Amino acid sequence: ETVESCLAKPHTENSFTNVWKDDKTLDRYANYEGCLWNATGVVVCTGDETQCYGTWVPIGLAIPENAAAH
Repeated sequence: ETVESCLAKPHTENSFTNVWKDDKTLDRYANYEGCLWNATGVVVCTGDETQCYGTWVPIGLAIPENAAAH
């Protein structure tokens, strides 16, 4: 994936369902097939928080945190 475009995205303003949370990445993240957003705190969650919306800053193609796996 083009991490440049995945980041050129609107930056968070969006959402995703079936969201997950990596203890490695250390944060909330939504696998947008090819893209990976990241939720912080204020994130509307429903269904045990499996689906949510709010700000999902873009950072990985589909799993890496914001530090870029450093």
